[PDB]
Amino acid sequence: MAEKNAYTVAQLADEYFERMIAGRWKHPNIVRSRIEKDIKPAIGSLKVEDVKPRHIDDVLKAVMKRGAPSIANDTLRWLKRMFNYAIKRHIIEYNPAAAFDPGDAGGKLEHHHHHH
Repeated sequence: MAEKNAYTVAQLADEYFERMIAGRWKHPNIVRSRIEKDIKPAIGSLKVEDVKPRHIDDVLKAVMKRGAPSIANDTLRWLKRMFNYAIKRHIIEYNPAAAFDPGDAGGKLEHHHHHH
């Protein structure tokens, strides 16, 4: 899909779910519902190159408004992993979430090499 990496975050959601949720998710109902609800805020029909840090500042405010502060941190938590995969794919050069405090909490380890 797309020419090579010029797809939207809405399409990236399919990729992200199939890649990052195939690694370590443990809670499918949580991660899946996140995707359609808040992970695609409004700029879903927009690309990853367009989501500058200030957009994250806006969506963090939006998610607290349209939802709760709890999920705001939840979404941001997944976004980090998303940007990480985006950068290793070289869709973007930076971590738009780095304009804020992304904390840590969530990584896990290896065993040899994830086969898929």
